[PDB]
Amino acid sequence: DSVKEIVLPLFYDLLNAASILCPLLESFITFSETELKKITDKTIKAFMDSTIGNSKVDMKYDIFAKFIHHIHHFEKKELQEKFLNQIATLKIHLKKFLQEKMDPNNSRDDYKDLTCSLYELYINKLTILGRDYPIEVDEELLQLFLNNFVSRIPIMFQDFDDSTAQEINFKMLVLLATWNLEKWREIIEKVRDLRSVWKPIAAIIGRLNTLVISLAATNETFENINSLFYLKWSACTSLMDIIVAIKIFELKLPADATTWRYSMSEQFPFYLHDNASKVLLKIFLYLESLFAKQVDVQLERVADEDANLNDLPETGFFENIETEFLLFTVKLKGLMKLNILDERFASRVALNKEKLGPLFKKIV
Amino acid sequence: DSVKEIVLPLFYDLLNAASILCPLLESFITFSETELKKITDKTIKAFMDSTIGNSKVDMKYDIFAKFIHHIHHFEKKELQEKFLNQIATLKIHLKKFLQEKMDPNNSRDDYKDLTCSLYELYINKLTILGRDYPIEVDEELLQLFLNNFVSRIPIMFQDFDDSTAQEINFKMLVLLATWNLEKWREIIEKVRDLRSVWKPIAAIIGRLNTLVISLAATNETFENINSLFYLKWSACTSLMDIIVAIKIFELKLPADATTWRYSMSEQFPFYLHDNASKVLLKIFLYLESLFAKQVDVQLERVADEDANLNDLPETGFFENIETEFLLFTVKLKGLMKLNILDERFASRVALNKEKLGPLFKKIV
Repeated sequence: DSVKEIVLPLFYDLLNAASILCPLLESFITFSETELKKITDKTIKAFMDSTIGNSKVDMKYDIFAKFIHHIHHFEKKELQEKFLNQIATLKIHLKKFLQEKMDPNNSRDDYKDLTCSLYELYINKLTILGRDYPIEVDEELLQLFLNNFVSRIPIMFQDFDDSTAQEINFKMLVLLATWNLEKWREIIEKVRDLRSVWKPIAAIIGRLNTLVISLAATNETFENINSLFYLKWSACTSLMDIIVAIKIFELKLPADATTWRYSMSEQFPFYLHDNASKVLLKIFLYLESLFAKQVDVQLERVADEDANLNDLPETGFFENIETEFLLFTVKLKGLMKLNILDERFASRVALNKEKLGPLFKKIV
Repeated sequence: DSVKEIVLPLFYDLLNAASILCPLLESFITFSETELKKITDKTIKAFMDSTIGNSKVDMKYDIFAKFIHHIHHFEKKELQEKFLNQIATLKIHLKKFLQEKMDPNNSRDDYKDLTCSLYELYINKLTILGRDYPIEVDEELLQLFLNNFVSRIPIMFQDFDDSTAQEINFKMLVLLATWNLEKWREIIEKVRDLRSVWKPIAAIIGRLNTLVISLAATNETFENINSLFYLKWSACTSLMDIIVAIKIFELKLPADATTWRYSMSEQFPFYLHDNASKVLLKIFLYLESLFAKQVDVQLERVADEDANLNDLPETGFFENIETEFLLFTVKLKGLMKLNILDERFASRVALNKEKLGPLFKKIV
């Protein structure tokens, strides 16, 4: 029921936010299928016309996310087609932006403003759409994103402030990989029976491994430390999510897909590089310490842990530290159970299991 | 996709609330269509075992609300039947509750604890279910609720604390009335072309007018004033929502539906009693003055207006006053456009329209 499930919730979201989307709210405040087409068109136009920040900072992100989600569930052919049109447009514009504005030959130095535009105009919008709609990107575009942006974060990073770092995340890469696995699942389930099937996913995992490793080699300062740990965590989390996905995809392959299973070990010599694994543990340790400070618990530590960790600075980047610490632990448990992590890593995770509450204890 | 739309969101919601719902999260912390009916059974069990408070105070309310919503949208016949059984069961136990514990013949005096049980065990859960599932109640149950609880709030009111007041709402009544209109609308629509079809809707509107009037006659104290205005606001908003729903049903009748148009004029003498309309205006006035304090403007008033409005205590009942004020006004504009409110009321609503920021001005 479009009025109960789409139009009214939008109207209430807008009303609550106002106390770009003014002409939308303005429109509702007059009047008294052809109708729905016109509200949806106006809303889609605001979405495409706006800059959308990180949800922690911009109420527009969740307003559009909920609306697009409800539209999707309404399952009306003409509306699905409109959103697929928008995803196509966003990718055309993103490709141009990366080629021109983030060209490594460019002398322009303004990494903080470029990174902001990248996310506010393109990456946040496609990340919202890709929750419900399939998103796919050609090799050219994926390569531009990985080379012109992702690989360059650690040199751009000296220019960032905290709110720019906060915008950066890699959920779009996770989404791209999970939709790609999903396309293959169908082909493999109902093909049954190859050189570069894995190329885009292997490119993404390859790049996240290297980014994690380079961020760890960046010098920590009082000024950059919170944002640097946020970026590490962000890249570690997305990398974990992609590994788990691929691994699970693999477990859901039929016994007679033996060519498929071979091509994966052929094309993924590792999922997690050992040096990236070191940074995973460091981030587990960071969140452990933040969580412990929060609950006034004194942690045990193996001899050689960063003494940074004993009085970390306070951080605006993690608002629910418990959820995040727990969420990160649960993902590390995934990897343990798939044998991606070394037993030494398993031991350290469990070291403080008596001290951090009964939920953490159960997880381990 | 059940795991993507139902199971994972439930797991994350639990996880995030954990930082009687332990045994659910615990199941998730262990393992890796038959499984879905099973999770639905375990979650229904927890839902039925729990006491569910007001959403601002109890995280279980939104947790179960979202799970139930996702289950309904999945539209599997066997899952729908589980929730219809739960609705039938709640109704039976609510009828028993009202007969036994809230019988006016009863010597028990503990109305605050009884009203809490009423909402925590029965009313909150049927309200959650009624968002997606048709809730309908027979005459006996409706009369028990209206006689044994609703019409008695003004005398129970002296025993209440703030957290008990905050728990009372009349949403289930609005939902009862709107499901009833949906049912007529469908029949009118599919069949085409009445002596007591309006009886339950009329009973509800009947009772909400009397309650609003009775609450207005209740003596205010420094102690009870926040909770009193809250109950009055709560009854007024439920009443306005029902009136608007009925009016919209009327307006949507086919012009050859003469027997239908006649039955509404004839079984609805009035929608809003004059004495109840006085209370609507007092509540607009209350919300207007809370908003004005918030923004530090001095309001213009009518010559005889209650100066008390100038010196209102702060309230925890409305922690987004601006939105609440704007929402109440939107509903008033609706009743104005249906010709339920008179020019005096309309003039007063507009009095301070130059002073309360651009959105109120635009609405007015």
